[PDB]
Amino acid sequence: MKGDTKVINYLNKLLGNELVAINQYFLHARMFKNFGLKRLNDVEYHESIDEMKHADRYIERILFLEGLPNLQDLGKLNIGEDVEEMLRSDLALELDGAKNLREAIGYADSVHDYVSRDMMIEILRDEEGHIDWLETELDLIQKMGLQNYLQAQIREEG
Amino acid sequence: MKGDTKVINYLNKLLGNELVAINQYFLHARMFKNFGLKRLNDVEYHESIDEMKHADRYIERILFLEGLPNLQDLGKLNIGEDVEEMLRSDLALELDGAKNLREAIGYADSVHDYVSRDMMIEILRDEEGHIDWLETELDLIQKMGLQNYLQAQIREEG
Amino acid sequence: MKGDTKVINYLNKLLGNELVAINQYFLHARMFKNFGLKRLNDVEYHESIDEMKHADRYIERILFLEGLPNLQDLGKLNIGEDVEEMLRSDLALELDGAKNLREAIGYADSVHDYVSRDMMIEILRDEEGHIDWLETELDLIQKMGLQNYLQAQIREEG
Amino acid sequence: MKGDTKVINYLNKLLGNELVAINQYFLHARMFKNFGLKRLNDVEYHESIDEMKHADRYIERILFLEGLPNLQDLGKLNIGEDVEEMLRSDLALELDGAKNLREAIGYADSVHDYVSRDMMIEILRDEEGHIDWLETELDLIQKMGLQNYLQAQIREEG
Amino acid sequence: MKGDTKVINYLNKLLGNELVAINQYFLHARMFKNFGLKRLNDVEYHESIDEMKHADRYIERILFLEGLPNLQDLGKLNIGEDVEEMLRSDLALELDGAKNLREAIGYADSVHDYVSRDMMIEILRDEEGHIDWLETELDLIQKMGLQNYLQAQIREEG
Amino acid sequence: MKGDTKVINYLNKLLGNELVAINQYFLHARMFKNFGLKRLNDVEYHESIDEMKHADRYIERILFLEGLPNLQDLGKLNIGEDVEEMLRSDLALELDGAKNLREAIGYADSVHDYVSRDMMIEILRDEEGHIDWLETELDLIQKMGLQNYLQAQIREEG
Amino acid sequence: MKGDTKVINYLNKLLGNELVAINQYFLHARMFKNFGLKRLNDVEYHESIDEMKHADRYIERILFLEGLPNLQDLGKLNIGEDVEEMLRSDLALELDGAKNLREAIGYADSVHDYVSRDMMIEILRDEEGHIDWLETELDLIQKMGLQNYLQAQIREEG
Ligand code: HEM
Ligand code: HEM
Ligand code: HEM
Ligand SMILES: [Fe+3]
Ligand SMILES: [Fe+3]
Ligand SMILES: [Fe+3]
Ligand SMILES: [Fe+3]
Ligand SMILES: [Fe+3]
Ligand SMILES: [Fe+3]
Ligand SMILES: [Fe+3]
Repeated sequence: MKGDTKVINYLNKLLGNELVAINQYFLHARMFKNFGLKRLNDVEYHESIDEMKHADRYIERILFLEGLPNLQDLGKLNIGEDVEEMLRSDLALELDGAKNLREAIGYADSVHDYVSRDMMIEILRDEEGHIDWLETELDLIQKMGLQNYLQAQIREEG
Repeated sequence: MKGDTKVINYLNKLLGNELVAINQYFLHARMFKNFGLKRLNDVEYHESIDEMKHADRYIERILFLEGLPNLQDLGKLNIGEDVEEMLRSDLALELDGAKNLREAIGYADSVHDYVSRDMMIEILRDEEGHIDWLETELDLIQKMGLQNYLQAQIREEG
Repeated sequence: MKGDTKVINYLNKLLGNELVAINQYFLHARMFKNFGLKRLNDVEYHESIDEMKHADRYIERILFLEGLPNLQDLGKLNIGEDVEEMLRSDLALELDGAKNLREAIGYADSVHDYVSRDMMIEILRDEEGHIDWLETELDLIQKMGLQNYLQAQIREEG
Repeated sequence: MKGDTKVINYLNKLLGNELVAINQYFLHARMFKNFGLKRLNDVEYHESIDEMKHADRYIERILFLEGLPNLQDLGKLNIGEDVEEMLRSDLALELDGAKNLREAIGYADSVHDYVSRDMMIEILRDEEGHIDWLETELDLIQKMGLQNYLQAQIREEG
Repeated sequence: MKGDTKVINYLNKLLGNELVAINQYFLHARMFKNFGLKRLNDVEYHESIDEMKHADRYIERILFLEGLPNLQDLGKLNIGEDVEEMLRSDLALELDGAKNLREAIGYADSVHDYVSRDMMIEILRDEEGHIDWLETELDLIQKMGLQNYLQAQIREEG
Repeated sequence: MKGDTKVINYLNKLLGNELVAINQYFLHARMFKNFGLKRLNDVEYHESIDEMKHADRYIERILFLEGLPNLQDLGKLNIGEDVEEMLRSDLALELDGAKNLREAIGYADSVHDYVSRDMMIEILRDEEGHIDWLETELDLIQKMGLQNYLQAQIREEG
Repeated sequence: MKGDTKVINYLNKLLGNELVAINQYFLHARMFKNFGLKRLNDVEYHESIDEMKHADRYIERILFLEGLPNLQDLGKLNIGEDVEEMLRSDLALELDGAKNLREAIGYADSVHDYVSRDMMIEILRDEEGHIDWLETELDLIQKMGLQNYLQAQIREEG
């Protein structure tokens, strides 16, 4: 079914965001794993998978609407060296992505692509989940201090 | 994540509605139970639980959006003395709540708080369910008469 | 069965206490949950449920004794902003409620409402349990320090 | 263990009440059964059993306290001919028994027979249950009318 | 079905016997239990239940035949203070009851109430069982002596 | 929670009783075991455990009420040399303990420590159980004679 | 079998030690429990049980050897107010008991009471276990600091 061109550009832009997040989250995960912060590796890994699911959804939708998924261009990764910096970087990324999502959802509505919208609202809900988790972790770091925070990531959560 | 202030006020207003419904429905439930109308106790009870789930959702959302859930102010309960009056009171309440929900949903959309909107649409769908049930019961009372209606509430539905 | 009027007023006053505790405990629970203090969310939540059970018992008893349960008036919630302040607030509330209970129990005895008394003694025993738990948590905070206390609430207890 | 004499007289008086209720409830049960009111036979039967449990408890307690259980004297049965009259008769009996119980409980307390008291408070709680049930049935008869009430007792409750 | 009047009087007289036996056997049972004669408590208890079954059968039959079951008049209990005396008292009672049964059975036959007769013959067979048991126990007491007999009742029979 | 001082003294006095009973009952148990009176070892042992449960309850309660459990002072053990003397000694002890309990319960009531009272009433009920058992055994010894009584304690009760 | 008198005195002295440890360990356990140090309550409790097993063994042995177990005299409890002080007190007690055990074992050997010796060597092995555990805990307190040590006792070990 031929989709609205501008919806497809939004879908490709959002796909672009997911591609960045996939990599940044996966690297972060294995950095944590190397640091021995087993718990942060598990969560960040499961979030990389999450962004993969999102990418897949965009790709299928773009194809359905007869556009060309763009997996060629990769935006800026911001990696960082310590736990806080890395978490904070994931949060900034997630916030920029939520912004683009809000914009795309409004536009899809106005051209009546309600199923693209519906898909995007689900993804946004997932993003808001990641945002919640990140914000909480970052406050925990301040409230309990870095040393206690680190000790608390050593073992995986059952 | 800092939410839109006016969305938070709506969420607190809706939360306010749920708080009223929770109490009015619970009292009604146990009044029915005391009357020996076992079936009406079961349904109204399960609806009190339902409104609790709604309150919980608002509270979590307000907190997520960094507002202050207001559980302090309690609107007017209207209790009533006989079955019809009590059912009718629940229906009026549910109708005022649906009105506030319609208004909040429109507003959340226009400030792009799509996940608050999504949550609110689910809740509205639940409210419309309660409305359906209440309307039906009230017509049954007219069509079959109060005495038969009452006899029909004595045993619980399997 | 027509109960003693003053017993009913006591039951409504106690019900009043439970209504306050239900809300204060539920809000606290979800505040903790938002803070990421998973363990405190679980305990405070299970205490909100507890106070609900108490409210239900009063409501049923008032109805049985042919009084009018009052779910309309809601006393002062005191919420607070940090863990200690919130725990301490729950403790003060629980202490005022235990005071009213002691008074109601003595009175029910003197008008021979022994089953209302029996119910109230069970509830008091539950309250004393909450008091024990709160006092212990607050001392733990002093003995081990806030930072260690917080780290210790991150994971739920199996 | 030698008990207080007056406690034993109370226990025998209460036992006396149970003996009456046992018979009146059993006869009523089988009258209902004969009437084809299967549901009322089940409940009244289960209440006759209940009063038997009470009698047994008094008998064991009297023996323990070294008194002589009196199963020889039987108070006035009031049987009645139709459903309402019979239910109403059970209610009056249950009310006189609750009165004697309230009095015995106060006295046991003042001579420090706390375990006799504890037993009596449990029994009173059971009586208050029977009272609740009876009152409810009698109101149902008025609210839904005798004909509908009767139809509603034909089948047993699962 | 309207029964023969005199059959109904017999059924009420027999019912009267059962009512006496029910109480005398139950008291004896719990006296034994208090004495620590666990085995005699079990047997006498199971015989009280037995007489209850008999009473129930009479009550249902009287109602069926459209008479008025009489649970108001209670014949003489003879309780006794020691094991032998109490067993012997149960035996005398059981013997008087068998006498009335023999008489009632003959009469029911002559007015053709064969199903009342059939019921009564079953009950008589049960009574003869109790008689057998009682006689045996009483001879055991003589043959082995009271002290050995008592020791032999301490534990329940598997 | 700061308790009433005099309640705490009562709780320590009662705890004192349990401490005595624990030891006297345990020694008696193993004396019986040595005598080969397997059945008396089982019962007395299970009663020593029982008094331990009581001690534990007092200790926890005293601590809760912020007093100092006193396990230092041990009252007079009275051991005795033969079965009767030892049983009789347990009975006297149990009787003195019931006396102190009756007194403590009355006092707890008058200062409104209803949960301490509730706990104490449960314990009293247990004590009254031990008293019943002891009295029965001692009468069995008289009724069946010492030799038969002893033979009857050789095997354990299933 | 008549034992050596001096062995019996040793057994009574060792029994004396166990009696002290039983109480001191049980109180400590419930103090920890009250402090909310769930893990220390579990271990100290399981050590109180352990000392009970030891007492039982001495009591049975003394009886077997035809001496009089002495449960009347209770040595000095040293309770203490904070965790370290209490642990340290248990360690000193355990050390004095090991000393008496070493002495008793040597003596039992020289009078050829090899089975008393064998029993005592097993108990000593258990004591050495408690000593190991206590020493380790006390060093952990120094190495990780009191605050971290406390946090680490909050949850029970699976
Ligand atoms: C104020 C009067 C209220 C009464 C009398 C009441 C009563 C009850 C009762 C009896 C239960 C069942 C206990 C159980 O789950 O085992 C329950 C469950 C629950 N309540 Fe309330 N409640 C009240 C208010 C509230 C409020 C203000 C909230 C806040 C959101 C709330 C949230 C919940 C939740 C989430 C459940 C569990 C539902 C489930 O998973 O089945 N309740 N309530
Ligand atoms: C006097 C008229 C009575 C009638 C017609 C009657 C009838 C019955 C019947 C039909 C049963 C069921 C049989 C079964 O358990 O399988 C029963 C049970 C029982 N009865 Fe009676 N009864 C009478 C009086 C009494 C009295 C005076 C006592 C003395 C306490 C008593 C004590 C009991 C007890 C303890 C049970 C067993 C309850 C259970 O565990 O389910 N009954 N009765
Ligand atoms: C002082 C002489 C005592 C002796 C000889 C003794 C003996 C025993 C024995 C042999 C057991 C069974 C072990 C097991 O549970 O597997 C036991 C259990 C127990 N003891 Fe003691 N004990 C004594 C004092 C105490 C004291 C002072 C307390 C303090 C409250 C206490 C509290 C307990 C408790 C709570 C149990 C577990 C009961 C159960 O759950 O079955 N004991 N005791
Ligand atoms: Fe994504
Ligand atoms: Fe709702
Ligand atoms: Fe409460
Ligand atoms: Fe009763
Ligand atoms: Fe019979
Ligand atoms: Fe005790
Ligand atoms: Fe030891």
